Amino acid sequence: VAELKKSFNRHLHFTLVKDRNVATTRDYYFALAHTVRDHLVGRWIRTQQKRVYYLSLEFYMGRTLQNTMINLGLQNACDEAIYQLGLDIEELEEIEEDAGLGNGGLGRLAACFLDSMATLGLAAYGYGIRYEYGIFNQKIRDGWQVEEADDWLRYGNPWEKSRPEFMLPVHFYGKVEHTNTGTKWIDTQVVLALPYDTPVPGYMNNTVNTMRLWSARAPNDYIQAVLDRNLAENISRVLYPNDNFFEGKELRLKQEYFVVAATLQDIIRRFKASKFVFDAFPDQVAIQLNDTHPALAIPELMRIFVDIEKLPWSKAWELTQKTFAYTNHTVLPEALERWPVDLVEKLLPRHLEIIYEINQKHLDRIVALFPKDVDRLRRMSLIEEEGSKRINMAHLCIVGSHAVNGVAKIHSDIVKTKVFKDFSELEPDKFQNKTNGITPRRWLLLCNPGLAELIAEKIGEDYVKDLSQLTKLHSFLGDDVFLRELAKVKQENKLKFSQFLETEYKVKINPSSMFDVQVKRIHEYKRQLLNCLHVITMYNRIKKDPKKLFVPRTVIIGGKAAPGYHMAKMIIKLITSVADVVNNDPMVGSKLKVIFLENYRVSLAEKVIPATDLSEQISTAGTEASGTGNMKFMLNGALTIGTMDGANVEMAEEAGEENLFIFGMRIDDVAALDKKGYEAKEYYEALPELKLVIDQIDNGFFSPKQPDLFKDIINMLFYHDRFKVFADYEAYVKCQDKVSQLYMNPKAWNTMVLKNIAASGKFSSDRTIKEYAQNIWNVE
Amino acid sequence: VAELKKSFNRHLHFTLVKDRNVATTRDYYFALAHTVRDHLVGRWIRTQQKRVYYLSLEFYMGRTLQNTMINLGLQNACDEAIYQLGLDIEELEEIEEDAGLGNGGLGRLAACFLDSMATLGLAAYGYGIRYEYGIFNQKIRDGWQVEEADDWLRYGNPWEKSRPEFMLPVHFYGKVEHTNTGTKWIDTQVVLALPYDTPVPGYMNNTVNTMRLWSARAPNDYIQAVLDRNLAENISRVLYPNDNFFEGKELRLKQEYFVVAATLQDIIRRFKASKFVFDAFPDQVAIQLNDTHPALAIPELMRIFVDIEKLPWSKAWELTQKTFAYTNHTVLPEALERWPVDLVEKLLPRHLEIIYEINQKHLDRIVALFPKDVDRLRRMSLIEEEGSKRINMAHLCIVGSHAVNGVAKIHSDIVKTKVFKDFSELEPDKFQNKTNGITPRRWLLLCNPGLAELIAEKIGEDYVKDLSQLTKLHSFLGDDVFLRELAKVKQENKLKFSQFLETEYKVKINPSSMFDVQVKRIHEYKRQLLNCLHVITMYNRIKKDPKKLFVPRTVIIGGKAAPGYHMAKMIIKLITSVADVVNNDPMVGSKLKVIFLENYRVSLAEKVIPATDLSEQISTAGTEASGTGNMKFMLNGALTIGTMDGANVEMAEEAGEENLFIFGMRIDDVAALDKKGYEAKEYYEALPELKLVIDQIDNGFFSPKQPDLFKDIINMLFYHDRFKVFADYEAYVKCQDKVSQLYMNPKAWNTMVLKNIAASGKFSSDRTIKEYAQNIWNVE
Ligand SMILES: *Cc1c(COP(=O)(O)O)cnc(C)c1O
Ligand SMILES: *Cc1c(COP(=O)(O)O)cnc(C)c1O
Repeated sequence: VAELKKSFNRHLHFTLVKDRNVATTRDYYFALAHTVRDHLVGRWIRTQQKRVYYLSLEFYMGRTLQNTMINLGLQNACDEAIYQLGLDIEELEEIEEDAGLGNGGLGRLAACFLDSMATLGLAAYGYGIRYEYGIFNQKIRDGWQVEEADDWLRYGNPWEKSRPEFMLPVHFYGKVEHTNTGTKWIDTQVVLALPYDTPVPGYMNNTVNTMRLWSARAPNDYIQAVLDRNLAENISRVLYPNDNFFEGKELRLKQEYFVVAATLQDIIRRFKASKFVFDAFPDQVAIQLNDTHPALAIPELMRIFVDIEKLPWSKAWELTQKTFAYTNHTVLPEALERWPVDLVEKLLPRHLEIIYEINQKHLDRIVALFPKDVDRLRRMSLIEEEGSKRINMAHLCIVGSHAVNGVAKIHSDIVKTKVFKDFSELEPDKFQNKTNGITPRRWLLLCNPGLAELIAEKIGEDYVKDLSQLTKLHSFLGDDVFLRELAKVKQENKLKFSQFLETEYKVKINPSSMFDVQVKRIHEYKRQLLNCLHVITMYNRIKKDPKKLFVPRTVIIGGKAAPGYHMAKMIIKLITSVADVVNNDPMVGSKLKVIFLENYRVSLAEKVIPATDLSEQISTAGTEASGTGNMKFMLNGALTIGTMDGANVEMAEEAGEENLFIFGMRIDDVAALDKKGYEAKEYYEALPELKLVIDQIDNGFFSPKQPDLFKDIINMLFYHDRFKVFADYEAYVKCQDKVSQLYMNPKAWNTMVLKNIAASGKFSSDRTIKEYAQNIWNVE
Repeated sequence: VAELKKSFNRHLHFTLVKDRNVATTRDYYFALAHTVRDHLVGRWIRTQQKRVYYLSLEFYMGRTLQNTMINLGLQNACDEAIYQLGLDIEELEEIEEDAGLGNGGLGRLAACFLDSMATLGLAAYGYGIRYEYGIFNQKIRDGWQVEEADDWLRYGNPWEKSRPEFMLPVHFYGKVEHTNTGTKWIDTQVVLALPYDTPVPGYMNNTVNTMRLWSARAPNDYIQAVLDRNLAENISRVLYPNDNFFEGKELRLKQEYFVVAATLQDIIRRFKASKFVFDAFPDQVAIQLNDTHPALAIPELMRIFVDIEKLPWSKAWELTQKTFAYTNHTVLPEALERWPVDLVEKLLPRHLEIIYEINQKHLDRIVALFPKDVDRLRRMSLIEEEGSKRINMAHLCIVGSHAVNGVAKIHSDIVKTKVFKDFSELEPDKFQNKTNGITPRRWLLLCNPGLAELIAEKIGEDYVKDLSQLTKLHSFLGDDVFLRELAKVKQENKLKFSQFLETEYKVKINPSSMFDVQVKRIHEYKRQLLNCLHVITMYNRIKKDPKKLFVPRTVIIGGKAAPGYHMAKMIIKLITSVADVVNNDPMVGSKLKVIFLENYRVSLAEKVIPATDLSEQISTAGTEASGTGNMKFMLNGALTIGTMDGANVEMAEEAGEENLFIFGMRIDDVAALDKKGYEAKEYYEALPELKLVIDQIDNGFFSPKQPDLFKDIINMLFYHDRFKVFADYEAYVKCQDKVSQLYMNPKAWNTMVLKNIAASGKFSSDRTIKEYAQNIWNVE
């Protein structure tokens, strides 16, 4: 403890240039971060000197100090030293800005994968773009959504480390010149790529992997010419905000090309400097593509093999196929990347030529087998020419990889059988399944220390490594003291989150109330509108007769929206209006409060997840591939309600469908409704409560100033409904009534909570990473 | 020594994240810089907790590590430790990038002033803009000038330190609102100002002052909106390249306003947090304005006193006058700032109103004394309305300060008597004289260690503090061994610089040759064209008859030009053409070489100054205010030739006019020639050598490809000559012949060198800072 205090004081003195009489809390935080980095740096150095290379455009890391101290096993001594110094740890932690470099589940899964590979001892690297601005910081002004820039690097970064040695040139634009010896790509602008190294420690395993982020620079080759160096740096400037939607901008194509080029050149440099010549490259380099975003890594690797290395074309394509593995995350038609040919030709002419060459070879190979198939010729191509010609990047990832994945069992089946039937039937073993997972360290040990300690008191500490040990908690279903203590830790977390909520939102929180939380990105397919309709329903139920007993229920809905997405903004406005009406009704009192959680992120989830009682995953069945939020909920002692979709099917299989509240129509029923013809007015006319709620929304009950504030939402619900909000309202209300009736009995509620806890060990990210290593990457 | 090795190794381990088997030389340099910063940080902290506040737009610092180790007195132990590690110190030093934040003499004088205030123990601060790009890096391509961006911060900065605590808001644009209580300036854009602290150690005195640089940021209040945050950061981006010329851009006005606003608010914050209420402000804050660049500090201080503090107008103006002191650096009519009223009104409406108010009060005060003077009413105003109305910022600095200065005795006399006669006769004691100086530490102890050690062996080490002890070297004029050893150290420095030159320029350097150097910014008034004409003259002299004896003379001319200044670029082209012709003549051999020094800066001057034999300061008399280059030359054992101008008059007074080679027409003779009517053709027709040189230039002798390459230079020399190049050629040639004849005798040359060395103690910056403190700032 004395050594850590001396190190902290020395870092305050020399590194910060400060004394105890002037240092702010930010300086103390920086000193603590520097001393924990000094604690990890020796093993980081030792680890730096087959390998996996994970290539994502997003890494939703969050906050580092607490996770690093948990993974290093230095919490007791550090907390004791901070106490003896005379400081609090909560404000020091709150000083740190989150690395909000991911939009949502994809980047969060990438970060969990990095933590799992570090914990399992694998030799892996992370690769991405060092965005100076994350998603954004969200604030509610006049009940609306306003976005402000997220400057997470203004005050410094005590974790990353620039590497001047490994700066690489990335070329843009130009022309193709044909010569006898190779193909020449010339007249190109050069953009520099500067790497920054962020450690990724493993839990108690002496392994510190690396997260390398590429920072754009300018070549040094007049004032306006100096002010135009920002255009080269305009890539790596700001993370794009779309969660699933695909824009099609010339920017973010430069970002994709920049990251894939820099990463491929860095790995090739690392391989050439090894003892290993390119016939062993697929045996030493496995490149995992998170989504269709790093799809240009296939033609770029082809360009390096065929032009810079002048390898034979056939061998180069063989090595590229043996090196790449593909993972699919979305199925939504508007969520699929299709870059127009003209934009790529302007930006990447050599890559467009390589894409045409790969397409021609693949089409000839397919037409050899199927002389009769003419429509298959158009279907299986890498180019779509219905209007303007566009490049199906998913097809390019398919043909260029030796594996293809889905994020869930249902999603894997859909992509293999429905989405990519033509590719799958020819290559049956290529298409596989890997169900997502969440790291126990960040989401149980860091997120919920009380529940983690309670579990460790029963089944030991071995569950951290392998989450499947949670099944040993089934032996404690008979005991009642354990259920009481479980409810007690839930109530303690609820009290802490209520302390947060009261100060932050100026609303009094009933502490015995059920915490009903729905945190996710605001999408139409995620159906926050159904939750809004339900809260208006139970508000009207309270208004009808206050004599009847009601369940004390706190409703929390928090998530960001795309800045250009109007309907999500309208849904946020409706949530804020309903919260304003319901919170300020004397008749309701402490029966129904609606809080719109603000600036939802990893750090905020580390506080709202361990206090949740009911989880809302009510997306339309067949529209969600897989979400990791419900896994965190199920891990942190929360009962889940929702549809049979995404990871909900796996959770219902693992714990039992009777231990979850499953409502709504299934995928087959959704398809049957689509075939029959969906009309929302018929559902509207046949329900009194739903009709009352919709009429109140339309009649300006929540918008006294503008009578037509929610006409957009009303028209979307009635005449252009796409995700069947009305067709699931009846089942949603019935299951919410069942939830309320079950909450009245602590015994049954705690029994189902224990059943969900003991059956969530499957959804660890260690399991997913082991499947990835032993079935795709072929490492260890 | 062992402690320093351990500290270096520990900094390599933790700070750099590197091991000895992979670390480059850059990492070793960073470790050394970090350990010397750790050596200074304790006294920096102790010093941080009346004061002088020096406000410059330029700080031409150069390289820090060597200067810091010299001022800290830690050279022997550091060199021994670096040797025992197994490294060289020269490449580690060459790793560091110069802080080229100054265009020329002004920023260099500012840096010397900071070093002198630190050395003298004063409580002073530096204030300026943290430019990400300096002047530029200069390279010669095809004999022409090309500019590349100077990215001195790409790989880090082991000296500065950001201060998040002292971020301040700077407001731009807006409108003026008139109310009963004060004046309101509203509808303004906010630009953040983030300070960075760079230490300024004093020589062996336990005083480490601060250099605070303001970095522009953006307020956090959509992709394009994120890409437009660079416009706010476009100030503090790049240093403007003009040396004396005034552009008149909307940018660099935002820079001036930004720096003055941030500095004034910071100092006011520091004063309010002290034990001292505003009646004591002039007794505790002295703000020195380097040039007319921070002229807006007067109306901004008035705005803070009258609006933010609501002090009475009369008291506020009193305090502002008692706080400010002005220093003049230039006299050239095109070098004087005159901001148009419309641009300031668009940018600073409240400041324009304050400027009008000050102007009205001053004009009323003057017209009270002089009812008859009508032309004086127009002359003494702060506004000139010949065409578009412009603000004479020099007048504003005059009226708003309690002192006014010139950089030389002649310059002070000119500004008091000729430039500002009306202001000076009313306020006789306000106008003063302070002659510039150079710090001995950087320019003798760091620049020329051999000469410094030789001097210390004779008159002790006390000369470092007070340079006036150099007069004790007059007792060694009789001895011949001392003169021989002086020539020996000159030859050693010459050998080192020849080792540099041979590798850098692919030219063989005669080591017994005289080093003829002219390093300064390429200006017409600095007359590098006269030197080019002289070198062509002696080349033709060699060509005429190689039998005649010639002096081995190496001619070096190096300096940067303004990117928009065409004539300087043409002069550089002419120098390169003449160098190409002369260097590649077999007849000349080792008699005449011309090297155009590349990328001239502080670090390069630390190598070329201590090897110089003859100094070229041949600016037209009356056009140069004062230069500090000739002071460095005279300090480092070099004989000076030139005109009676700038500091040359003071040097001739201090050492003796017979100990300098003074030629050309004086200021009175220049004025007489101007009155008579200057015609260059008459001088052209009456000289055979000059006519031959000019004909060769015009006849394409140096430009075989383009016969008319130098027609611009020829027309400027003949029909639009402004600085009388031809009228001084005769005297220049005669004095160069005298120099060559004197160089043949080592005894006379060494006698004059010793005389110049012993009479340069006046030009220390300690003398200038003492005069500033005891006559203007009233500190200590
Ligand atoms: C778990 C996680 C998510 C995942 O959201 P889903 O909609 O379930 O995919 C999003 N944000 C944060 C901060 C998370 O921790
Ligand atoms: C001394 C110094 C100057 C001063 O130049 P002058 O023309 O004499 O004013 C310029 N550059 C550097 C690097 C210097 O050290």
